[PDB]
Amino acid sequence: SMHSDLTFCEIILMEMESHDAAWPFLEPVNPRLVSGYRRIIKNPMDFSTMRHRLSRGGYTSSEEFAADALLVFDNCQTFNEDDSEVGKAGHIMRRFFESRWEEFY
Ligand SMILES: C/N=C(/NC)NC1CCN(c2cc(OC)cc(OC)c2)CC1
Ligand SMILES: CCc1ccc2[nH]c(-c3cnnn3C)nc2c1
Repeated sequence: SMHSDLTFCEIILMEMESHDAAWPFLEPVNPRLVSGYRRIIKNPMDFSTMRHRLSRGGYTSSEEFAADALLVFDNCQTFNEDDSEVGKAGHIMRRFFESRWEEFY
């Protein structure tokens, strides 16, 4: 399970999931709702996958956790236009994440 040294990451993820702009990213991109996603995006990532990986010991370090957070945002900018609703949400969430992370790094 998660080492207590990563509790600060657990909190950041909780706060991201609560954010207004988090809705596109809470669960894996859903083929019932979005077509052609995995055709373009080789390594999907989302906050529920991160939450399970973190809580069950699948991140050894904060760097691995942060890499998955950035993957959420990098995938979003690969798939979505910047002026789309989901594209805008990804930019908001990247800023929010980086602001929280910078309190530690
Ligand atoms: C600004 N905050 C939120 N949520 C907290 N916005 C969302 C965004 C749009 N929306 C939505 C979008 C869909 O796309 C296929 C399908 C769908 O089926 C239920 C719902 C739900 C509301
Ligand atoms: C209402 C749930 C929902 C609907 C449509 C979505 N689209 C995306 C997304 C993420 N990254 N790219 N897209 C297009 N998440 C979504 C969540």
